Amino acid sequence: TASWFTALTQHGKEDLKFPRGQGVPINTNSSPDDQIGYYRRATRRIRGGDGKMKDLSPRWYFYYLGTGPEAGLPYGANKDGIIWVATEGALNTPKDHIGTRNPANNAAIVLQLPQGTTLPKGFYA
Amino acid sequence: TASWFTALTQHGKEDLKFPRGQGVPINTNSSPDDQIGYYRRATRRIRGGDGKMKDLSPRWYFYYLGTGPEAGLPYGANKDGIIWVATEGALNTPKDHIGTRNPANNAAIVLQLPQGTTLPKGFYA
Amino acid sequence: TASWFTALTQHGKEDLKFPRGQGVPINTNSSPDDQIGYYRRATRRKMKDLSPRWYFYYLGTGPEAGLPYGANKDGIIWVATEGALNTPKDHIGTRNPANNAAIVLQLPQGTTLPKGFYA
Amino acid sequence: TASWFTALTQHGKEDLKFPRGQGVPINTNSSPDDQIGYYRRATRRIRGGDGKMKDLSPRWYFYYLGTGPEAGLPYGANKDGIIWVATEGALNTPKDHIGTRNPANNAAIVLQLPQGTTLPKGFYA
Ligand SMILES: [Zn+2]
Ligand SMILES: [Zn+2]
Ligand SMILES: [Zn+2]
Ligand SMILES: [Zn+2]
Repeated sequence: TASWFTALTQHGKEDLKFPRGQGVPINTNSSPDDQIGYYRRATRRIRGGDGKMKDLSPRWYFYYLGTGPEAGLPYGANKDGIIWVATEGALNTPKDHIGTRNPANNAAIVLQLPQGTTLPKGFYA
Repeated sequence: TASWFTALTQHGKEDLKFPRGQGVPINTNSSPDDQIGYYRRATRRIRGGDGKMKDLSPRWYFYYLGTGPEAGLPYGANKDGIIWVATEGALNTPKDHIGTRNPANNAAIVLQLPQGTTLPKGFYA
Repeated sequence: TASWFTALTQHGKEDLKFPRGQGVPINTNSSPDDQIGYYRRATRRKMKDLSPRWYFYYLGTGPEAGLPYGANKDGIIWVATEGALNTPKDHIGTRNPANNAAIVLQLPQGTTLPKGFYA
Repeated sequence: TASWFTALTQHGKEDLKFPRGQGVPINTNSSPDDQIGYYRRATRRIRGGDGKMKDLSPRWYFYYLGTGPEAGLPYGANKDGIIWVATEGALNTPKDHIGTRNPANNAAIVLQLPQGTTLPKGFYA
């Protein structure tokens, strides 16, 4: 139960957003029907080298529709820390056949977006 | 016992098939002699969104000749859920020196095929 | 919790130093605002006096998290890229060796290094 | 305690060898003086799922002169499973300052040789 992909890191103050049709990570081993899901914000509060509590940049992880922590949400569900992406031609059906990644069995895929798609403002990898 | 590579997912009703000479996954850590093996079908059943049991898209896993669940099958042996692939120059000898992957020690390699490889409808790489 | 980057090794007698605008390690997971910090000298030891290693920390992180940019102190040198903000980089912090590997320290093509430094 | 670099895998029958001046892995964070060491053969015998013993391909790991399992050997020491490499200008002095890698702290560097250099016969990565 992990994302198939590495995270997008939020350095800026804006939540992640993509224009309609953009933001689905490249996965050559998946069908055009599969190209739909959400990014989920994950936050960390950690102790620094000075021994004080610190807020790390929020990280956003991609999950295919009907997988991951919000497997039960339908496409477009309005919820804080959840944003939706879909490529033209994707089917609005759960991607049970893809599921989530077992870190014991598989490494994360480095998240890459199609040439032309730019990371939204304040996002780095 | 695991495949060195991630699966090819069967999205359509066509079984995995390659023309003679095609379908061996790219692996820079292998000789021309080594480019031969089989794909093995794995199917799984889960409870769907309706709460009814359903068959997920079959997955096909590549094993080098003389390794994996069918290590004892000779090249070309007719068995359901087994298909054979070999690159030009590959030797019909067991690939003991490559063996199979231990998930505890190694992550799967992302299965890649040469650009232009013929795949049945509903297969992507 | 360690440096995000591998060390610059001092092979010569010259301490690490960079002209203003140079010396911040390349990190694609950082904004132009973030391109500021210090290198800290670490030295190790029949009896051994091994080449000093200099480790990069973002401003307001690591062993000298409490020092302001430009503080004059032995074994600490300061670097900043054009456009960097003089604010602590708490959001980046330091690396947990248990969770993350060090990034190989790389400098932009053309960066000036003292004699006995290589990157 | 590990090699700084990933292994070269011996698929062929020949031991590793490089022409004089070649075979030192690229390491931009080291001096011209540092460009000298040995590769050391490591072998693995494992029992397969068929209950048969399998000799996995020998792996050759690079260590800087005066580091690693043969830290005590001088440059050119004649010993089975040890082969020597040095770049023009390297100094015949122990590289104590480099030492070996702690896998807990650092990932292996992918072993790279200068563009154009081919791996010796029977070696793959
Ligand atoms: Zn930042
Ligand atoms: Zn799919
Ligand atoms: Zn081989
Ligand atoms: Zn050195």
